Amino acid sequence: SNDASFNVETFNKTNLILQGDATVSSEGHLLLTNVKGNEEDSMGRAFYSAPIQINDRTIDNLASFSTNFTFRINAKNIENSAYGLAFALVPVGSRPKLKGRYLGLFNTTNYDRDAHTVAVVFDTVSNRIEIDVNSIRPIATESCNFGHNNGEKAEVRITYDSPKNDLRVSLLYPSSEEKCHVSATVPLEKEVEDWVSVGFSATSGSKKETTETHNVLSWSFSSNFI
Amino acid sequence: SNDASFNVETFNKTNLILQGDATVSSEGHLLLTNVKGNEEDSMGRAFYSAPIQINDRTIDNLASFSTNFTFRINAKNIENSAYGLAFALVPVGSRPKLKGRYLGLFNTTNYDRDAHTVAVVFDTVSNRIEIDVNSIRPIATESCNFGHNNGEKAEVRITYDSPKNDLRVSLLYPSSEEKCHVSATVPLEKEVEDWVSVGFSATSGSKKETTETHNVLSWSFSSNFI
Ligand SMILES: *[C@@H]1O[C@H](CO)[C@@H](O[C@@H]2O[C@H](CO)[C@@H](O)[C@H](O)[C@H]2NC(C)=O)[C@H](O)[C@H]1NC(C)=O
Ligand SMILES: *[C@@H]1O[C@H](CO)[C@@H](O[C@@H]2O[C@H](CO)[C@@H](O)[C@H](O)[C@H]2NC(C)=O)[C@H](O)[C@H]1NC(C)=O
Ligand SMILES: *[C@@H]1O[C@H](CO)[C@@H](O)[C@H](O)[C@H]1NC(C)=O
Ligand SMILES: *[C@@H]1O[C@H](CO)[C@@H](O)[C@H](O)[C@H]1NC(C)=O
Ligand SMILES: *[C@@H]1O[C@H](CO)[C@@H](O)[C@H](O)[C@H]1NC(C)=O
Ligand SMILES: *[C@@H]1O[C@H](CO)[C@@H](O)[C@H](O)[C@H]1NC(C)=O
Repeated sequence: SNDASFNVETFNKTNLILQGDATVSSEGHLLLTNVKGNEEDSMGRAFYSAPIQINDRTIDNLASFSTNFTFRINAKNIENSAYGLAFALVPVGSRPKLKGRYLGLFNTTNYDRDAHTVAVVFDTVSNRIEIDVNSIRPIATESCNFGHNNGEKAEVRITYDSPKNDLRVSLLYPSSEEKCHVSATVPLEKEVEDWVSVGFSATSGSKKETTETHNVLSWSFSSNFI
Repeated sequence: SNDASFNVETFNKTNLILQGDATVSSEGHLLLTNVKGNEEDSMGRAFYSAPIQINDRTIDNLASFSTNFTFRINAKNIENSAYGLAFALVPVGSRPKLKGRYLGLFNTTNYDRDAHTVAVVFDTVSNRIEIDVNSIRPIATESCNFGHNNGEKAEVRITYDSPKNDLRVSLLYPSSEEKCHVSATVPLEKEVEDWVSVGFSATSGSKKETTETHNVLSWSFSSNFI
């Protein structure tokens, strides 16, 4: 097996795979979508350059992982923004999919086993944290008012306890002290490939008034077999 | 800044950049040079897929790192084998250089500041551990009888303490209980690029009787800014 961790105190494009409109600012923040110019239908993705082993066939053992990151979404109109930001596990070498509500991660509305993608979505359209497993129809959600915290930093903690197939998400907006959480049972070994690229993806609104930016400020990840 | 670590208990090509004759066996071992067929002038390199940040200019701070790995060199004729195996820090995206004594890492004998390559060489020709800094003329060496331990596993520990510019190497052959060590003062930030690829390189003898294999069995690495 292979364990791996990284702690991104400030982003640098050198160790990332940037796709779409994703860029790293001079301040070292990950800008997933356009922050200037045409933000309509802007889409970007970014993954750590090294693949992460999730399933080691030889030991019939699965890895557990933990990832913490902070982000900030800044919308034009806090009551009509879209679409959201997502943390995702995707196939190594994969290219962006559909924009809009597909978040650049999916290309069909219904379940598609061949997608091999799991994502934790911070949906600004519905104001919910959603766990999407190979489809945009969430297997679990919980309301989380992102709009009330427009332009504020959110601290997120995601853990995957493999023995229990337990994926847990906790979010906190220190400014308002709003907390959001959601968990779901997801057998990763069946839903994603043996190795995956971990990262983020985001899509901005299709019209002038529904645009918003999606920036990740810091990010640490750790996976290990046990 | 960015910290990174990984623990390779069994090798897999998915998270490696393989060059030359380097391959990963079904047993999960890294075979840097040809183990079957023509081993004459075989050369191979392998690096972790994600670049490692060494110098974060914005903070006027340098990373320290620690790396442990085990290897096995197996020569046909223990008195005439060449050339060796090396742990190296090279420029991101770099391709192999010259073979033979150059180890696939260098292309000139004298110092070349533009090489931006630092290596800890387990030299089978001279039977010494050598610290090469942008040149094959080692800045420090100590005898280490690899031949007397032909085909045996060596456990190596390398640490770089940035505040002191201290690079230390410790090797142990559990089977014979022979230990080798060598240290040197190397200001990494002045000798390598801000970001580097970490890994191995090896070259096999040019003649039938001087050939040998170079296998890495396990490897863990960790770099941290402090
Ligand atoms: C990402 O890392 C690179 C390499 O350290 C940084 O680029 C260097 O920045 C310094 C100071 O601005 C320049 O003098 C060098 O010429 C740059 N080197 C290269 C290869 O571009 C870059 O600034 C870092 N990114 C961020 C956002 O900090
Ligand atoms: C490196 O990892 C890959 C992916 O897990 C391993 O390849 C799989 O091996 C199993 C068992 O042999 C096969 O059933 C799959 O079809 C393979 N998948 C792929 C994508 O190749 C590979 O064996 C691992 N390498 C080592 C040395 O263990
Ligand atoms: C979705 O994307 C995958 C990979 O690009 C492709 O194989 C598949 O055919 C696509 N499906 C549709 C309906 O476009
Ligand atoms: C995330 O934070 C929690 C608590 O602060 C910690 O236990 C965990 O190890 C962290 N994970 C990473 C990848 O930093
Ligand atoms: C070594 O490689 C570099 C690659 O740019 C090249 O400029 C240099 O001339 C090479 N050395 C020799 C002696 O050719
Ligand atoms: C290497 O091993 C030593 C002692 O076993 C340990 O202190 C160190 O943290 C290890 N480093 C890595 C990268 O595994």
